[PDB]
Amino acid sequence: MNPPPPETSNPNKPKRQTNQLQYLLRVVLKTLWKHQFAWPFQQPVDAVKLNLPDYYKIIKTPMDMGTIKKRLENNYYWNAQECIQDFNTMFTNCYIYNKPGDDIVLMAEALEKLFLQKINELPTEETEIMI
Amino acid sequence: SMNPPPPETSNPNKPKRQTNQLQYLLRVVLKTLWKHQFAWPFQQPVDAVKLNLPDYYKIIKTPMDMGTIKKRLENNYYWNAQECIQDFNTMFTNCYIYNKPGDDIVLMAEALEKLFLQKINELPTEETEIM
Ligand SMILES: Cc1sc2c(c1C)C(c1ccc(Cl)cc1)=N[C@@H](CC(=O)NCCCCCCCCCCNC(=O)C[C@@H]1N=C(c3ccc(Cl)cc3)c3c(sc(C)c3C)-n3c(C)nnc31)c1nnc(C)n1-2
Repeated sequence: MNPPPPETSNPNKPKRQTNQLQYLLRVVLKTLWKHQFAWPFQQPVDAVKLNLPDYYKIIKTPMDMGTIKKRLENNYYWNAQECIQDFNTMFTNCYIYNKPGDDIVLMAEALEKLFLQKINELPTEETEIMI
Repeated sequence: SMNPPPPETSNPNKPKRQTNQLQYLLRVVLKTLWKHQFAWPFQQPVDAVKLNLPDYYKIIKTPMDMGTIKKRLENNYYWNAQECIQDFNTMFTNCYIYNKPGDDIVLMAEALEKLFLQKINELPTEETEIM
């Protein structure tokens, strides 16, 4: 069965906005979201609809771009690294559950390569921006 | 790279009609299939653009899906139940034509088709017109 989706807010988690996080939403997320291979990653894995009864036994930290997008929009993150970590979790979850050469893995790899290209242009200094 | 217009779901020039088994196909068959775990790929037309399938509509010239069937039933588009049963069969057949025997989507379609056959075996025995 599917767990609830990852939180996109938390009253106990400090919120923040930075120049780097703005970039992650406006440039990085936007570019990946519109990519040909984006669709399977735009919402949580539905293990019932995909008949993957072991998915959430193997994947203990699920993540998807819909969640990341909403976290950025909601100022859920404290810094850019927290967001970058979520992207990395999304990619590695796919590699962990699946096998090399699988179509979905090839898709994840292409998105990850694009991701790395785009964050190479991340502003080098973190500047906090008042919400 | 481009999707075709969806199948027709209503037409003034067409004689609108309703029967008891057509009502059953909507209220029982369509309803039950829609809620199946593997209904999702069949709930709307195949989106060849999103799925990157430039050959899908080269191969499939009579596409059909449950979203279209739902609309046809609602709009009283069919003349009788056999016209509707034919659309379900076309939907399944398209999947088996485009994909390979061991493919995940084919296994999904086969499970959905098994349920379809079970439900239509309980169709009202005599087709009677409803005004
Ligand atoms: C909305 C529709 S309509 C429709 C389709 C879809 C998605 C499908 C289809 C439907 C369901 C599935 Cl499981 C696979 C394909 N195939 C096309 C034909 C097609 O696209 N052929 C191209 C080759 C497809 C190769 C499919 C390999 C399937 C492997 C299944 C086992 N592995 C998994 O379930 C892991 C899962 N794997 C996938 C995945 C695998 C391959 C591809 Cl190309 C995309 C996503 C996946 C997600 S989330 C999510 C919503 C999906 C479909 N994912 C993430 C994230 N991480 N792992 C995954 C088709 N033909 N007739 C109909 C109807 N369809």
